Amino acid sequence: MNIFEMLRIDEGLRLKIYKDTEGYYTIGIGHLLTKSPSLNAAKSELDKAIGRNCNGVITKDEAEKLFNQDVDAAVRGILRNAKLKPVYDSLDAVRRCAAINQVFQMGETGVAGFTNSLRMLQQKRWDEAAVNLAKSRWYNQTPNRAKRVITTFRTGTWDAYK
Ligand SMILES: N#CCNc1ccccc1
Repeated sequence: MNIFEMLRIDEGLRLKIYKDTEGYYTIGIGHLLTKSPSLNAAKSELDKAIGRNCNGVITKDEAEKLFNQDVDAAVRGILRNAKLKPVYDSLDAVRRCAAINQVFQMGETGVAGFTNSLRMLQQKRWDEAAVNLAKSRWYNQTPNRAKRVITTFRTGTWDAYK
């Protein structure tokens, strides 16, 4: 297991434009296209991202290319964030994957506001952090995925990803 395999499990792979859990146009391995309700706007974003006229469909290679860009950008963002970086750097590699996963799903701003969870994680108070992480819209809206990510934070193992 690694961050790519983990997010591939949590996000799936779809080659045609679909709506994510929040109802937003998305493609590939959880690549958000736009929050606009206009499918044409999503198609425009897709074509811009891939560099050709896709008419709403991409290849597996293209999906994987976006995925690599998205994972890379998620990490680089964490490292640029004054609140997230010290916590991320305090973690072991497995828990770092859980951090990347959450930012990939939620975006960096939302996570940066998890002030109490962040403090507990930096303190390595793992059970307490796990309890705090679940007191969230995140957990309530996507509980099965959040449970996997939280178990990863709690244990520093890949047990939740079989
Ligand atoms: N809070 C929380 C868990 N997620 C996270 C995300 C980025 C850095 C450190 C932790």
